[PDB]
Amino acid sequence: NSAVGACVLCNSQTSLRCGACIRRPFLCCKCCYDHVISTSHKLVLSVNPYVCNAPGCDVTDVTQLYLGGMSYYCKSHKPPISFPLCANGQVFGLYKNTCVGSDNVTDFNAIATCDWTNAGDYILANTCTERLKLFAAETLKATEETFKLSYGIATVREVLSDRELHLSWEVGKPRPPLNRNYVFTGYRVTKNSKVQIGEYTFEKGDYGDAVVYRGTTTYKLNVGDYFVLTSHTVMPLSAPTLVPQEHYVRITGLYPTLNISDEFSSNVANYQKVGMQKYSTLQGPPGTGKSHFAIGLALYYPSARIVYTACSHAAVDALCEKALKYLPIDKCSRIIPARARVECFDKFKVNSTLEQYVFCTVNALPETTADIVVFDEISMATNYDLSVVNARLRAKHYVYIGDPAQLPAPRTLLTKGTLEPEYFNSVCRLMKTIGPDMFLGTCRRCPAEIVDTVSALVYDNKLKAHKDKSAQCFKMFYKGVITHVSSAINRPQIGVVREFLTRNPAWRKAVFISPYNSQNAVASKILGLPTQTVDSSQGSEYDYVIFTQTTETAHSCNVNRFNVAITRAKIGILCIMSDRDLYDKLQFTSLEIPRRN
Ligand SMILES: [Zn+2]
Ligand SMILES: [Zn+2]
Ligand SMILES: [Zn+2]
Repeated sequence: NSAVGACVLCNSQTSLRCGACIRRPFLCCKCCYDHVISTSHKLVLSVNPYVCNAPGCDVTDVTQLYLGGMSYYCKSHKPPISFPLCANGQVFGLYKNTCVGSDNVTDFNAIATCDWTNAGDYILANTCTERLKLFAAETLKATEETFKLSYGIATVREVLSDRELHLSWEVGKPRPPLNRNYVFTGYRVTKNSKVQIGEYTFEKGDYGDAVVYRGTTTYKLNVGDYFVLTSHTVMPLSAPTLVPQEHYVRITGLYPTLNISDEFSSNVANYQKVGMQKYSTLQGPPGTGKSHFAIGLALYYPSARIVYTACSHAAVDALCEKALKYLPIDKCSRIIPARARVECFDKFKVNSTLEQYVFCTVNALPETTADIVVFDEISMATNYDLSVVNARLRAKHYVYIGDPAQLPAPRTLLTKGTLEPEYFNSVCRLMKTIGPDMFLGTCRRCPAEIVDTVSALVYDNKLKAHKDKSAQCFKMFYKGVITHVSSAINRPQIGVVREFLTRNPAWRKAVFISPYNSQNAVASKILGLPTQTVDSSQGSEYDYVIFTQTTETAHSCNVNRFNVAITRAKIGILCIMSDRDLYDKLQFTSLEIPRRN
């Protein structure tokens, strides 16, 4: 009843699961054998483990065990009448006589035994058959979940502030990178028990081993308080990543209108398609149409129950903005997870229920029907989210907004090789193979200065611009030195901004971005500027911004990282590189060394 199920691979009823595999998949008699015989996975589960029942034995390898009446024995402890649990390309279990088997085992083995530390592992997880994607997605996430248990605890050494801390890390264990992708639960001890105190994110500070912190319950901290990286249980998947597509000749689901604010006249042509299809992809480019577009489908389809989602709390909220304008605040909810990451977002009280517009993160989603579902920044999503979305909302249609030339989901575990955009999730693969459905562009926040920079052979092709070159070009080609925190510093690279364009008067209200963390710091030391990194630079509008590369290391020179640094400006940009072959695509004017003071 817990022990019987569909083969993950051929679908045949079975009473065998793999126990080596963390997600304990069901495997029928044939696929189980194809799986165990050539991998290191030798533990098979039924209602009991396939192991030697002889007291004192430690044989667990299904390929050396025999059926002993109704238990299992090694060669040694085997009864005289007894046959092997492996025989003739099958493991013993129920429904031998029925089971279909599969030519999908090469990937299933590969997915089940890899370790997720290699770009390769993620390509298999997106190029595989749809069912295996659910298997991989799950496998990957439970793997990231349990890997958190490898890291040290942090203890509060000193409460400097409202905002700052001193942590001591537990000795002998690695300490996790400090950033918003890592979320610790806080703890305090009485003199008799241990009591939770909220969740916390941490960031490096300027001077000293001082760290910034945000928290969920404003409870003021002690010395002795401590933080653990909490590993959560991972639920099984079920819905596909993408449903299978349906093309229509009419407009199904709900009833469009003839009363669109005439500002949306230009998007009528795409709202077209959302009627014609089961799901539709929309690229994309920053600034923006995307934030606007998502709204014009409500007005175009004024009776449509619509559910708006993303992974990021930020983006889900940013879409109540641009949506409490155009849309009636009354008939629309907007809801909350287990704990607000920092300070979040809610609606009317006493609750139950929801209808017309719901705004929610993939995690906090409920079981609901919609007519349309909008998934906001899918380039940030993973096939685990895709599955979950699809499994919690029965939609008639799915629009997926995003642009694959911007930033991807963090892969904790991924420390070797690099992901191309196509391998982010199921949808990004489409947008980078059969092209994005309905492109848009339009660019209403950036000067054609850089609009047609990123247009060139730098991941976009044909984008165009509204504003014109009302800015200033830039180029530079010497290479400073580095002091390789673990992150590297290039202060002689920032040394050439210091006293050459400083000459510019009121045009001094600028932001500083740069690739890494430690050369991101030396902006509050010398020069003095309000600095924000690339990972912060999303949706927020800026004027004067400057850019300092490094050695390359194409992690600084990742072309998607770089697109979402330069598209974050209105007035003026200037760039100082390393290059030596990168200027063949950035279209500006070169400048030199002895004319900068
Ligand atoms: Zn099978
Ligand atoms: Zn296995
Ligand atoms: Zn034995």
